Amino acid sequence: DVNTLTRFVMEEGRKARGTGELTQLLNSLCTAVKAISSAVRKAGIAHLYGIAGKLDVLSNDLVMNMLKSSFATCVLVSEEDKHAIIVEPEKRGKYVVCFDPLDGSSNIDCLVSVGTIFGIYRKKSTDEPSEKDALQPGRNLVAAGYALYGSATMLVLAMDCGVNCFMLDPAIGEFILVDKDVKIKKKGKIYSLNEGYAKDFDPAVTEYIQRKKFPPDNSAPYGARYVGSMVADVHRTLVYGGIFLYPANKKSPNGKLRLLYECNPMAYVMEKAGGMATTGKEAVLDVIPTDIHQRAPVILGSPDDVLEFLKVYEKHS
Amino acid sequence: DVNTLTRFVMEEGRKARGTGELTQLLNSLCTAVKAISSAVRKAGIAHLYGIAGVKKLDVLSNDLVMNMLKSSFATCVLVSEEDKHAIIVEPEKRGKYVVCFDPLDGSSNIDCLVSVGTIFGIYRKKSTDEPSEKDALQPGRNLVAAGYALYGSATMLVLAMDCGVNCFMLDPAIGEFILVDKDVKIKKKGKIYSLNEGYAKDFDPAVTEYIQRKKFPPDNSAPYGARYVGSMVADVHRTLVYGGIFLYPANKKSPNGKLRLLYECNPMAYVMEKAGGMATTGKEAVLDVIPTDIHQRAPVILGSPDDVLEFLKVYEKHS
Amino acid sequence: DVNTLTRFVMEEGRKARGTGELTQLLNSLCTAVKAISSAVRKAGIAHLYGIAGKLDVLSNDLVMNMLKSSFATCVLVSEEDKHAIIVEPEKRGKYVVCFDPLDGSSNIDCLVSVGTIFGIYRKKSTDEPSEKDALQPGRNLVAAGYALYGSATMLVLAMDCGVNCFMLDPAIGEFILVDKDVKIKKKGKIYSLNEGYAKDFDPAVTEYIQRKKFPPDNSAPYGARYVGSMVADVHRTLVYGGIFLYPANKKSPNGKLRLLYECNPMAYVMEKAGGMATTGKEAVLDVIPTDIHQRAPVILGSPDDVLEFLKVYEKHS
Amino acid sequence: DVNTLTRFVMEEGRKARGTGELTQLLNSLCTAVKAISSAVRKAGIAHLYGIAGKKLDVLSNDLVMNMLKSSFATCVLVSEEDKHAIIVEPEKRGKYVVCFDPLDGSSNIDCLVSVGTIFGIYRKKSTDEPSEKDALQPGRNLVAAGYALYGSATMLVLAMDCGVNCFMLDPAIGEFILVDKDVKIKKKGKIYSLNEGYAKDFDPAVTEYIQRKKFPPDNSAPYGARYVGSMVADVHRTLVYGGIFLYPANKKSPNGKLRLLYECNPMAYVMEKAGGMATTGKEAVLDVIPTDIHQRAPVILGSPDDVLEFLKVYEKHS
Ligand SMILES: CNC(=O)Nc1cc(OC)cc(NC(=O)NS(=O)(=O)c2cc(C)c(CCOC)s2)n1
Ligand SMILES: CNC(=O)Nc1cc(OC)cc(NC(=O)NS(=O)(=O)c2cc(C)c(CCOC)s2)n1
Ligand SMILES: CNC(=O)Nc1cc(OC)cc(NC(=O)NS(=O)(=O)c2cc(C)c(CCOC)s2)n1
Ligand SMILES: CNC(=O)Nc1cc(OC)cc(NC(=O)NS(=O)(=O)c2cc(C)c(CCOC)s2)n1
Repeated sequence: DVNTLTRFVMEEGRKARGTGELTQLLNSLCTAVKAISSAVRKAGIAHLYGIAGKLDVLSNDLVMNMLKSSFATCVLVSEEDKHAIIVEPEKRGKYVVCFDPLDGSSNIDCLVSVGTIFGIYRKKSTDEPSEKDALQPGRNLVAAGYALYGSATMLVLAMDCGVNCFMLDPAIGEFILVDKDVKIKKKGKIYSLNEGYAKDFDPAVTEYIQRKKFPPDNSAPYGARYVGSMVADVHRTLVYGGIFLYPANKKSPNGKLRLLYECNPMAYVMEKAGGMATTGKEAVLDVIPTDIHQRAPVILGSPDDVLEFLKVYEKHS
Repeated sequence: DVNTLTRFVMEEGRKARGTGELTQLLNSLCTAVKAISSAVRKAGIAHLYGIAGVKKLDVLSNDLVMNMLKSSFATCVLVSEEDKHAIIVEPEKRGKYVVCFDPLDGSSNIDCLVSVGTIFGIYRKKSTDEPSEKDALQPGRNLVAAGYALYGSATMLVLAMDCGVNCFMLDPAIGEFILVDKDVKIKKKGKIYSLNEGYAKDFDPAVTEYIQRKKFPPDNSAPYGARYVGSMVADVHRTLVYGGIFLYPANKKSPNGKLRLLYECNPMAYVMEKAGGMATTGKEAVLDVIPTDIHQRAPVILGSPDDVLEFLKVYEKHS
Repeated sequence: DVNTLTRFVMEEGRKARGTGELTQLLNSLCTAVKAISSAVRKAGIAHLYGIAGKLDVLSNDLVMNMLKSSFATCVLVSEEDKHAIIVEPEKRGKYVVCFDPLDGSSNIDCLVSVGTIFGIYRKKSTDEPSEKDALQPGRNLVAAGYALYGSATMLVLAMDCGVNCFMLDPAIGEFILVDKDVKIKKKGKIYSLNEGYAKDFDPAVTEYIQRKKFPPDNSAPYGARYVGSMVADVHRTLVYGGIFLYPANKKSPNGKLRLLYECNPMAYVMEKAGGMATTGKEAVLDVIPTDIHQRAPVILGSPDDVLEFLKVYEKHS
Repeated sequence: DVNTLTRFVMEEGRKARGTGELTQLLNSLCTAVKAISSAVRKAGIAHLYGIAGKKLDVLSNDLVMNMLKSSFATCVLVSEEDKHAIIVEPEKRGKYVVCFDPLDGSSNIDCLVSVGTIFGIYRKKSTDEPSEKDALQPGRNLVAAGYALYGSATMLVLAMDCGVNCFMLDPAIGEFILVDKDVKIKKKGKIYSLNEGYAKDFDPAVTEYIQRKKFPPDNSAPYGARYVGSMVADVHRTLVYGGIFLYPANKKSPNGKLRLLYECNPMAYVMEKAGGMATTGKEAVLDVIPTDIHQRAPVILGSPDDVLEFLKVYEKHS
């Protein structure tokens, strides 16, 4: 039978015997995501061009607003927002959400694939909600995923039950389940990183990419792909296998990607899909953050590829 | 004044004082591109998944372009990536134009939701002979129109003609391509290079040297960023929008590159050249290559004039 | 805050402390309505006309499948099916649904407004599901309403909490709650029936309609409207007050419209809006169905108007 | 083979060897109409209900006005929404005068009644400076007219010298697809359409005519009655199924209710091209010579046999 995100989430919820907040949260995110998709695909653009005589900002407003009205959240961290937003007590629910409302957007003018990234934490404590409630390691995630506004719009949702992929059908505004309990290839054949930073790379990354173009075991060299938009690169990685890297560079000594709402959700998705995600020194999900916008290196993808990077990392110490 | 594709085209058609054929042609193509975009974004996918109790997107895309063009009464010969031979339009539906197209470029990887696209180049039939495959064998120098539709975060049709390059955004609420970027030009020099670095061991020594100049500047300048969607239309469009260079060169294993001359390299070269950019195979202008096979491959380095220049300088250092 | 159908039903469910099966049912039918809306508006028609080289039935198929796959129904009665449809054991739920998938499609060739009507019963016996589970008075309805495919598409949902109207936003595929706990006017100024067949009218119908045209006192004669499509006629009556008649006469002593999936849902909606709905002889909701496709007369709308009708009806009885 | 309004229009223009001014206008109307549809079906209504934290007739008028101005094909625009004729600025002047109802039936849209956009297009006839007088042409002078019905689906019906063609809007691709070619109305229908709530006000001709529908003197089947109360809807049904549509004069509306310029003339034009009729009772709607842009006319229109029957009755009563 056809399954939808709405149906899927209510069924899982009923099995966990949960009260419904997470469902209401995920339903509201789904609303926000459909509306961001609408805007990204430029529906209504003629009206801007005068037929009857910002997108990152709107994206933030959509998610911020649908999350508040959900009655499920209490602390909301966005890449757009300097500090955590503390939800008003009347609208307060139990979950903390870290999101990137429109990832890839700084290059939206070339119509590059963009996406929304979210990671959901339950707030355990009896304290009044504070920004510090967002400072959890990714291991604590209850749900995470992303919507990709590529050629088509897909929501990938990860929870304990694994990874599940939902295609937006724009004809009916329905997220349709199209890839159940997804698992990433053990080993892939594409590597993904901005090689313009070659000059800046640590020797571990240098040697690893060197292996990719010039295989030690006489296998075929890996192909290379770097959209430059993380959701697009992480999705392809999930879909076709392989490895994605944003290692530290000169201008980014702790990486450029932000831990809470870029790294953690993609590391969670990956792990739930039987892939891996490391900073090199430890797993992304094990990093305990001290700043809500802290940056992290990230090497993620197919388990064999990632263990081969760390193999090399571990050689250089 | 809001401007759309149909309006722009019609006014150009009138400026030129044409009979209307190229306009019907582009009109048909515009409709095919709308239906492609619809299909690509997965409208109706719910039905494939059993909501009420099938052709692959590249096949559909080809069928939409083929049919619309035949029915525009503006074409006589059609070359499509999908068809080994050129399609000779039936006499009753015959017009003066030859269209070569790639109906859904980058679709081989569509499973990951990569940007994909439709590329076209339009020629006048120049023989008096009955129409044949040979009419499609013109250098891109002879192009009347060309461009692409990109189905990315949004859908955009980029159309290059004598008057220059113009970008139309698809508003899916109404199904109009609205004019959003007029008489586009490329930066003289960019800061991004774009090619599959994974096949580096197969690199031509000129290509190795240039990519080394980009990553490891010899003059204190800042290294270029790398970007490679692996989907031509996405990378070329980024090239057009942000500047820089796109490479699919010939190596040793592929003396003629990989990308197809007629319906891939030519239209993009034409778009680039119309926007004050450059496109070379290494040996000459893409648009100068006189083709001998409709499905023949070509190397292509394209983008900013300064960046391409530099590639050519390095290429000539290796001869 | 912005309210949607899914959110509204989930919060009603949680307030009722239900197990969520009605919510599942409703969300499933919602999905079917969005998809019927898409087909009614002719999305995809270009393909049928060969760009690249049934409606009532498609609507029926959409409703049935979404309902069966909800895990919420056991018996389904459609205008389109000769017999009740018994849901397969593995997907059986507690509810029985009566519906008219595409009401008034008889004339869809003129692009007249169309509609889907539904009424939802809880199954009352533990007996093996049969046609008998559907033979309940409309009084026993848990929920009922309609989807109007008009200038816009709206879902009107009646339950014990009252009547709430939701606007389908096609940009995102969300029913937006635009009218809350709606109530009908006390007295209307519109009468709605098929006057072409005046010669077959009951003496009482004749007199009543004469009174609307030629009022005894110094009042304005009512307007007339008759769409010929029940959902459209009943919605207008809802919004503008007044009276809609599809009455019994000598040749049709039980009327023409069907009790289970036309009259009962509409009478339930009317009653929850403070309206009225009689067969002339009794309230439509009080009629005990003996056959699933049985006919009933219906006079419904603003309470004064309906009571005025009964006065004339009683005059002639 | 698939034909679309844009394709159909161009081919008709090249066939008549026109310069393309009527095509630019008709393309501009087509766009505005898809824009009207999208608003009418309530795309984006969630933003007005505060998802991220104009009146439809007003916006509908603005989309026609701006699209027609920007066509460069028009000089005088008459709209239901505007008391005075709009005179197109000189730099954008073309040769056509367009009278339109940007959102007919809108005043009841609150109940999601079928609404529509109605239009008639005249060539500016006088050589005078563009003014309101340019809109005061008899319906017979129409060059093209029709409507866009926003019902269960959106349809544009376009009537010209080559006849009447109907195009379904496909919302997936924003394209008007030709679905009914060279449309003709049935010789005689079995439906009559009018607001009988004015029965007390009817002149005896209208009273008798309707009586004959209900209690047929040859004892044939009574006509059915339909009345949406939205002109486009009621007239589209009359074209599709045949029969008759009446909105006669009444005490509230002594010169009729429906507007001559942008309700009666466009629909009368469509009817005649489809081989039906349209009369005010005394004369053909298209023969009425207007004196005022918002002037009203009684109207009886539809299948020829049925209008011919109304007129024999009208003549029986003088
Ligand atoms: C007692 N409940 C009952 O009888 N019926 C009923 C109906 C219903 O919808 C109608 C929803 C729910 N509960 C619900 O949603 N709980 S939840 O905490 O939000 C949740 C969602 C997911 C998806 C989880 C999976 C957790 O994986 C990490 S946990 N219950
Ligand atoms: C005699 N024609 C006349 O009086 N009016 C009129 C109306 C009309 O639309 C109503 C269209 C046209 N002509 C037309 O379309 N010509 S065309 O060859 O197809 C063309 C398209 C483009 C875009 C060109 C520019 C090429 O730039 C290098 S040339 N003419
Ligand atoms: C115990 N439940 C719990 O802990 N969480 C939770 C979450 C939830 O959504 C997440 C939904 C629900 N329950 C629910 O839907 N029940 S229901 O029978 O389907 C229903 C729908 C309507 C609309 C009714 C009103 C009927 O009027 C009498 S009753 N429960
Ligand atoms: C000389 N023209 C030529 O060689 N090519 C060419 C191309 C073209 O578009 C590509 C349009 C046109 N002409 C055109 O549009 N004329 S028009 O006055 O606007 C018109 C529209 C309709 C529909 C009419 C029929 C009127 O019947 C009542 S007349 N011509």
